[PDB]
Amino acid sequence: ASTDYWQNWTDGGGIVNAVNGSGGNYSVNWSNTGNFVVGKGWTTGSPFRTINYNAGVWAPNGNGYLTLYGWTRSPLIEYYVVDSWGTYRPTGTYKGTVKSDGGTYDIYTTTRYNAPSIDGDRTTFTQYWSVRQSKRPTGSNATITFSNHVNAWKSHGMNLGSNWAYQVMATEGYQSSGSSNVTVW
Repeated sequence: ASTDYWQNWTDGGGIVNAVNGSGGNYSVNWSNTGNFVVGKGWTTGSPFRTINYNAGVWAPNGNGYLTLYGWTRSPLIEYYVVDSWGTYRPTGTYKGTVKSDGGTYDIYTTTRYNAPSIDGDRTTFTQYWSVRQSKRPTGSNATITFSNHVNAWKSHGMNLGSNWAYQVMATEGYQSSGSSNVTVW
């Protein structure tokens, strides 16, 4: 599928050189950062979307995530399907596991409180996570069948909102440097 959304946000720390390339492709080179999130995808997310990607380069030096990323409202939820990472594998309140797309993922929730979100500088919300149990191979075509995550989350009582914001295949980092190159469809 064609992508129609470009995500490029930083808290102002370090230097993030995020380039919105042709088609579904983008690249990121970053250094000495705070927190930042970059990615390509869709303006309106869906719990039925299959996200395809090929990360030709996935070279975090320190803490970075290669992850599906998006939000809902009603209620406000930030969510992740983390396929790979750098030195830090994200975890939180442990819920259970789900199998999808040849991997096994642990399911977590975490709470942000007086934190920045799509709703403002100081807001409260839950984050929903699927985090692969081992770093996914990169450089070949990969699929995230998002519905399998949505359904597993629902079984553990984690309900997404009915108002869908953007939905992207993202590079996130925190206090790190690195590079990535990812094509999304």
